[PDB]
Amino acid sequence: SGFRKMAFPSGKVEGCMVQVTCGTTTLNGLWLDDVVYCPRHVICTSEDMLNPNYEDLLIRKSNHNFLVQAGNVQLRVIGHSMQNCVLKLKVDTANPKTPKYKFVRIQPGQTFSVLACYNGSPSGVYQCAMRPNFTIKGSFLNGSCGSVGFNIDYDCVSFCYMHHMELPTGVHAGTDLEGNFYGPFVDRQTAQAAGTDTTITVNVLAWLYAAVINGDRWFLNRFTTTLNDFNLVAMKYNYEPLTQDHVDILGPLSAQTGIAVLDMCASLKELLQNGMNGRTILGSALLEDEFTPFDVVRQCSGVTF
Amino acid sequence: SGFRKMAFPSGKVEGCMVQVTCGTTTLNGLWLDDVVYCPRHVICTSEDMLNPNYEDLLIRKSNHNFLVQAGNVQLRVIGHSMQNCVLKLKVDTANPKTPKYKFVRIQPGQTFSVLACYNGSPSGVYQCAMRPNFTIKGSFLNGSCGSVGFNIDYDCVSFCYMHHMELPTGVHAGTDLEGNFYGPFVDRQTAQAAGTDTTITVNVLAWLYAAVINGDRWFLNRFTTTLNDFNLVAMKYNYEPLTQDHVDILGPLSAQTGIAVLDMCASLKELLQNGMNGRTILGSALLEDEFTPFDVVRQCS
Ligand SMILES: O=C(Nc1cncc2ccccc12)C(F)(F)c1ccc(Cl)c(Cl)c1
Ligand SMILES: O=C(Nc1cncc2ccccc12)C(F)(F)c1ccc(Cl)c(Cl)c1
Repeated sequence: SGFRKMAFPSGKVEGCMVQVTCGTTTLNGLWLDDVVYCPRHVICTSEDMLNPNYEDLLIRKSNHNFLVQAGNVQLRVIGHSMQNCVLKLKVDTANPKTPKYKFVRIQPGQTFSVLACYNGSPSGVYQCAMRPNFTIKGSFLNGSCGSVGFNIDYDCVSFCYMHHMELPTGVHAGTDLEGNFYGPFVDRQTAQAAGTDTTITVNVLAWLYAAVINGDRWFLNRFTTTLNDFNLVAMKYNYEPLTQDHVDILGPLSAQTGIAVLDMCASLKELLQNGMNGRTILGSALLEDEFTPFDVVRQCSGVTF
Repeated sequence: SGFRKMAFPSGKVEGCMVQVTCGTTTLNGLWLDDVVYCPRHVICTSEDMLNPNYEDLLIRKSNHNFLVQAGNVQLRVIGHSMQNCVLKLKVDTANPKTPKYKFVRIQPGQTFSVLACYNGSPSGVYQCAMRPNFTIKGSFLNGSCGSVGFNIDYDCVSFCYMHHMELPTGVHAGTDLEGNFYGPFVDRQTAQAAGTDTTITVNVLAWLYAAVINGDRWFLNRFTTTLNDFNLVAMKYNYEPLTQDHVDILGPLSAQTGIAVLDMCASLKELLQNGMNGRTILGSALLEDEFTPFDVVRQCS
């Protein structure tokens, strides 16, 4: 019993975190094989950021300008190239702690663990979701750029996020490991704002199934709904549309609990129109949308890494 | 910016998790140097659990009865001893991944990270608090016994908890790494129930300071309170008494935000009286009590 916001064990990623210094800027890098990946904004000054020609800025840099540090050992940079908004620093030494890994780009609603780092040293791990507006509601201070988001699939680390910036509302924006930003963000000092966010419907349904598995049934009702009627109600409450793919992915939880997805949808509909009425679900007075259906199954079945 | 329930990176603890098998029971062990620590109930059957005599049960065991597995390598048990409710299995190999560590016993209200394991393999990491009733509201399934709680301040791992059991209400009980239970719990199938839980007041105050540091000020008010009047109110909502130690501990957060401790107490009294009125504090519609003053400072500065 119990349901917690649980992150993947961070050990495989800790052995990859390095410190990257270029000029006055120090941020984090991801050391995999003989390449250190980091945000390309490490090559920028406060003025450079206003209007940066990154090819022009990088052509002026030499390998010795990048100081890479893995623990108390300085790595030697033997090459540098840029791929989108990530800088790839070729180093002489392959990381002996390089795990089995993949670079994956996630979709909004998908969750991942963030290993927040400062000066190449991991300070904390937490669970996140890629919001429908492509921001993440992370916890980051100055120096956290280059901190990565990941999932574990068996013994394989799937790197899905690299931290680049904090938007004015305090939410976070970053790229996949190929340097492509999530969302309409740019690594330029310009007016940028997170779009109006929506609630990840399939994840709220997964979390309601997790509550039923844990013994919370007060919100259940005798009613069902059509997927079309549910989506009409979801549109009104700034909830993401629920697709047939979402209904299919919730199937195993529906079979285990005995509550069909459209039956759980009628529960969610009543919760949206009437609220919780002073009650809580899994110790929360709000509907939680940062547990995917796979996260609920993994936690309520105990998959290991 | 942002405030999340954040756990310590679990890497230093992952390299210590092993599988411990005794008879039909398989649980987790903590392999540090040449000793594997695990709950002593691994030697029991369901029949023994009602009134087990652990000294009697352990004297009948030999080293080859304990099967210790570290990854895909079987460790050789060369000794066994019991210290309170923890079994210490001496092994023939020192763990090369043993971090700098300490065994620390924590107080109610203290927080820690839990690395939940099954079959000696880590499955997840989450943040917990030792409740005032000495239970933890963990997330554990069968096979999670031996999973540990820890803090990693500096490069030293402070092991503070080892999971032993789940109480009937779904909450969890266990021991420090010296085998002493937190709370009035015993490792036996007798009628045991968690006492009525209370809210960790000092932690809610710390979290209200975290919200002020992050720009949330709607809950602040022009009032202050005496510590005695605050405790008389807080008690009626099942909140733990706030002591002078708690007030002193909140001093740095009070100095940083410019809000006196007893002034933040008056905001808490008002939130308890009114509720949030559809508002949230740090993305939460309830008052959070699982961030200590030390956690708030760590995360915000
Ligand atoms: O916002 C930034 N990073 C931070 C990351 N994460 C959290 C931060 C908290 C405080 C200060 C800064 C933070 C930044 F590095 F300064 C930055 C600024 C502008 C741009 Cl266009 C880019 Cl790409 C990057
Ligand atoms: O409660 C137990 N463990 C589990 C731990 N954590 C969660 C569990 C969930 C389901 C089943 C079991 C769980 C137990 F190991 F079976 C157990 C039972 C009685 C006693 Cl007195 C002792 Cl010391 C230990």
